[PDB]
Amino acid sequence: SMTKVSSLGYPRLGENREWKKLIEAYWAGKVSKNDLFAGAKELRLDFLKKQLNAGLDLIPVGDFSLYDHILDLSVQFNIIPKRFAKEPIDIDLYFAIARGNENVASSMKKWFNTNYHYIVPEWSKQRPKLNNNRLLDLYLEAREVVGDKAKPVITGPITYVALSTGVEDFTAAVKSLLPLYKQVFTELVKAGASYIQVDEPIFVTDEGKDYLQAAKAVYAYFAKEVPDAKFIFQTYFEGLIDSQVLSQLPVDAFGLDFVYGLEENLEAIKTGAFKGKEIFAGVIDGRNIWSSDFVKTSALLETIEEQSAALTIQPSCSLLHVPVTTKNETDLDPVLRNGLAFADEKLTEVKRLAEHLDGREDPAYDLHIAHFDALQAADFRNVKLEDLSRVATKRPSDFAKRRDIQQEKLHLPLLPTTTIGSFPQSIRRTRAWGDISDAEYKQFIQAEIERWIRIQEDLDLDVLVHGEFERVDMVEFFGQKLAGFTTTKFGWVQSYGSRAVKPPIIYGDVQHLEPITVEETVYAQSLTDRPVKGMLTGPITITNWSFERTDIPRDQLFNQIGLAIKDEIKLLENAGIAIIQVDEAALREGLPLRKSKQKAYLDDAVHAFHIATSSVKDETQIHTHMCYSKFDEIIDAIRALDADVISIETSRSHGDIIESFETAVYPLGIGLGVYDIHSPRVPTKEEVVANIERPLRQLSPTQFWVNPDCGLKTRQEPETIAALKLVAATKEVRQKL
Ligand SMILES: [Zn+2]
Repeated sequence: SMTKVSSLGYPRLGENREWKKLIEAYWAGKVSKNDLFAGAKELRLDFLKKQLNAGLDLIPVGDFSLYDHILDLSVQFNIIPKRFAKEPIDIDLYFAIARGNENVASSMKKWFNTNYHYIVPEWSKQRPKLNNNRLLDLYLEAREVVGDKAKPVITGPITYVALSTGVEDFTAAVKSLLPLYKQVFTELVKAGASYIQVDEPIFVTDEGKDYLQAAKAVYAYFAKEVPDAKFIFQTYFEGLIDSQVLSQLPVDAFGLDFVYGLEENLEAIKTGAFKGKEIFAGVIDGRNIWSSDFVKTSALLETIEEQSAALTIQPSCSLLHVPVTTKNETDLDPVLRNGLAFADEKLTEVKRLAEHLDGREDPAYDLHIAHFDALQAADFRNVKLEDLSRVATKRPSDFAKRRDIQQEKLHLPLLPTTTIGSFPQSIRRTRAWGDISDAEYKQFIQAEIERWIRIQEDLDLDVLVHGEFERVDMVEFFGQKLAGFTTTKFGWVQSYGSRAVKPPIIYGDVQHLEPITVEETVYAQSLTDRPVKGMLTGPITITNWSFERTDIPRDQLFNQIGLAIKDEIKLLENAGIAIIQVDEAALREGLPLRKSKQKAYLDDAVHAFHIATSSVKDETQIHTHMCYSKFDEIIDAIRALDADVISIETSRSHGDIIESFETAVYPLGIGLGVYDIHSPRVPTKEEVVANIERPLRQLSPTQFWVNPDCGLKTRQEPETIAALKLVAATKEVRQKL
């Protein structure tokens, strides 16, 4: 009949990141409060109009923020860090919590498994109370533009509390918030609201299973206290846990993710559990950038419609997690661009899906399938790659046998010193080549490489790196020369505060075509007698940082990339580079939300790592760096990698992170990060030696390397040089044998 379409949220950035410019200009004291709010109002009415014109029946209002949607609630609900208690509650206090001012900023955490970061609330003695009418104002504003189509959105109490810190008693904290939400909801209804989106994504997670009863209590409360509201129990990022129980919640509608929770939610509904309820079906991928598979999606929608009292079509999650629009991506090949969909294009998609379901005829529907079909048939999605059956997935010799061979070639001292690869980048001004001969740019880079070689040689580091001055991003630097990769001109996505990323797109089969890092590495090696490490990026980081294809399985993509890394590695080795390092920084973000699904992921990663590194000679030393804190869960996978040396970050834990390696009696090489690289502070000589010796408690000294926690690209040069000089701390422990 008449199928509604909606959306959970929308980006704040604006087509050209004007949002970013506005607020960064405000912090710099370059924008008055008046222009700040007016600027933000312009953006909001703009976004509301786009969504209106797209045909949405329920338009999300409330998710727009000047920094973070969790921070919004903290300030609105009076959950203000103790240290900020005496400050007037206004926009300046708001940004002080987000950024610090006397007082440090609140901490941020990853928003579930996305690349977005929220601001962690800090609970204490102060009682919750409504400090403003943030959401009501936004609602009434929206009404003037879109009318009864305005749908207020907000993060629910249960998720909010679970995402917080300092909470002593979970249920008491939740309960204290109920009256606030009640008034908020009551006012909204009085102002004309009917449907209200209430985000409880905590109920797609393992931790969620602890809060099933709270959910029943909390939402029985709302149904009783605000009977006229049509609540949408909104979830996303995975399937609904304990669907059979949660489906009994006294709400008018459930928001289910059929993109990242397809199997679980599809079986949840096949049960007929939602037959008497309305389903908000998240059928459009809200955190990837591919035009929908219409045949697949529409078929799924029919199945959902038959198993519900009512259906509203929307994306799987807020459009916050994708770029704004493809309309100005003019560098793209038409067949690709026509098969791409960013936020704005998804609004159009959701509308067309609803009209097809209602039996309306639209030429755009089949045309969309035509463009989709053209993409799948593109030559770049049909590249003939290397036959994997002829690729080594294990090295000819075991760790033991390789260690001697490598030791006999390298003759490295006990507790060798080295760095993770990157040095401070002063030049970004030079990189303006704008226009400037490639020869000048290269001469410039090579000059800076030689300079840090001498530095390293004077610090007396045992294994040198070139500095990666030529690299602005550890992922895009590789995708630039790999087939199947592309970059966008304007595809920015907010990560935290005013910071945003422009992820590369993996649109076709990945294939190594030309040397990517060889020139710089070889040149560094030609300047010193000391071993120079090669630095590459692994499949985990590459796929996690990029927008990957969804038309092939994770493992297939991973293996493709592995082959590419193998090919690069072969070039490096042929050119005489004897120590090669594979960098992985996104394991924390790449690891699936559900524990039960994490092994298959790690398995895939381990295999792709073997594909990449098993074709080197036994004398070639393979290192891998992994940005990670907790190793207790994945130590099996790590041993499985069979890396000659894995460099880990221990400084923050004073080496206690070695624990998991101790219990597992890890036999392979380990690099000990003994200095926090994210702090401008220069560690003490005693602070470092103690950090090195802790891991020497049980495991043999012959297994360890000494190095900073991570790359030094973020740090300044002076503190870096001093911090590295450290080598003395290493030389000290070596002295006392
Ligand atoms: Zn790291």
